[PDB]
Amino acid sequence: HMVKVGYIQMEPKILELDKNYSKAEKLIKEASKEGAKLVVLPELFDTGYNFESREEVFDVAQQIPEGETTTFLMELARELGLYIVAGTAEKSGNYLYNSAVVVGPRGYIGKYRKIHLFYREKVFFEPGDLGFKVFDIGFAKVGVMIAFDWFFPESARTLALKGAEIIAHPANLVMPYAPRAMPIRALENRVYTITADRVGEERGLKFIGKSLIASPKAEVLSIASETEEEIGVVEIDLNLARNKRLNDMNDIFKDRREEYYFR
Amino acid sequence: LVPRGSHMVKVGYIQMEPKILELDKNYSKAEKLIKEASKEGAKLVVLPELFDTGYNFESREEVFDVAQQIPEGETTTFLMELARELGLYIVAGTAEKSGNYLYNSAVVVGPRGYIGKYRKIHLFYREKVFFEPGDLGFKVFDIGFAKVGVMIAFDWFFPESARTLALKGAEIIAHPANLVMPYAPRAMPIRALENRVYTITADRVGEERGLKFIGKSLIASPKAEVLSIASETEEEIGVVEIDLNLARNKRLNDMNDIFKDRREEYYFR
Ligand SMILES: NC(=O)CCCC(N)=O
Ligand SMILES: NC(=O)CCCC(N)=O
Repeated sequence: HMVKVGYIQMEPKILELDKNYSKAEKLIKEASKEGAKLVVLPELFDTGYNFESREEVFDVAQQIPEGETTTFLMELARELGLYIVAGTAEKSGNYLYNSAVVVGPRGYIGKYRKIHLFYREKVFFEPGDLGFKVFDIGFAKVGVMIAFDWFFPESARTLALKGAEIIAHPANLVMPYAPRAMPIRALENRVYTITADRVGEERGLKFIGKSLIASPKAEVLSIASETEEEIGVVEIDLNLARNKRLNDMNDIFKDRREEYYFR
Repeated sequence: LVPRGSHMVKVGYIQMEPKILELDKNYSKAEKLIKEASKEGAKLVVLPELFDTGYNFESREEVFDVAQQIPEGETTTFLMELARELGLYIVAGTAEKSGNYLYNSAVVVGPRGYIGKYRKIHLFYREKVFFEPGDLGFKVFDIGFAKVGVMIAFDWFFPESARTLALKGAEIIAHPANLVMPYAPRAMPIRALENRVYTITADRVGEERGLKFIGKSLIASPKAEVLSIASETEEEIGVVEIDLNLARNKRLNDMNDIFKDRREEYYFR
């Protein structure tokens, strides 16, 4: 029930997919050498984020799972024998999704499409349409949400109610709030959260770094720098997320009272 | 001579140390501090959870024999007289006697009298020994200048509590509390942020029959700003002037309205 997990905090170079593959591969191998069995890459790690036109991301975005971002992550996951959640610009026909792929030592596992688009993402991407999915990676159930999804408590809650024990959270954070909020997201759902942020400035847009892993007890287990590329790997106890007990008289999920919510 | 604009109101928490089972002494303390808040211009004040009875009961008979009915009982009427006298609105936690049942409740009173009540939906720990789980739902009360939602202590742990209040139009969430865990001061700015509302957590202080409350009453803005936070141990008030337009405007930026951006068809399914 003890597993080592980690984020990959990296600086995507916008439109330079290959360079971004090489950087992700370098850091994931570092995380692998620290024993990470699950690693999370930031939102849109392959394409970067601050596009000027839909055309410039459309011209580089890859298809899932045939495209080269997914196939690259598949080869790396098979080579290292770990699981990867990574944000990627999804090409699907004539459309773009702000997505995340999940891959493991045996290949593609599935994808999530960002349900809550943030700001100018609505210019480029279609709203996610696959719902909030939880993926079985053998030793854990991992839910996936992307960046702004954190702002809506319903995102983490839906994943957690579907059995997610870890929420993998690729992010390109620009607002200051998520590092303060994610321990609450972890605590209120009694899950672990892995927020893999990017760093850097991109056409004048500053990302905040501060990738962090939070425990079901709102403990910040690891937090990254504001500006530097780095990994963070920690050993987590999945029993602490499977057991929703707060004390001998409160089980968080058994204590929910759906009849009084949203009505 | 110039306008200031905005829809301003001064709101406040009352951080006090209830004496368990000593209801009249607790009324006097509440009056003293609420008068201080009123002299600072507060128009809405929040008292802690179970401000009249205290919290850490040894038995249900202990609290049942002093608990007051709502709104006929002594706590509501005391708060009613006080709100009329000072011309303000009070939200206050109180043990509610209802037939042979006990509820962990909050009353809302204004200058014109009793407004309504809320019954704590999520009971915490030993409260399940003494209180019935609340059954009225999460309610929003119109106090003229603002719509106020009410939730009590451990309700904060469940994001659905504040979310339900805000989706029902709450611009302020009044939050009587007797906090024992360390988390609420860190979480309440997130509750305020994610719903774009003001939150007023009115915590008690003190050690009560071994159980230590954490104080740290706090008012948080729709931008997760801690506008006022209290000490761990002392009795005190905190009054701040808030712009209700900031709660009414759900636009985080010019392409993101928090409520219009919700996509319920993907939630809880
Ligand atoms: N990539 C994004 O969704 C940015 C908004 C989220 C944030 N906390 O800045
Ligand atoms: N009075 C209570 O509900 C205590 C549990 C909530 C807390 N944060 O301590």
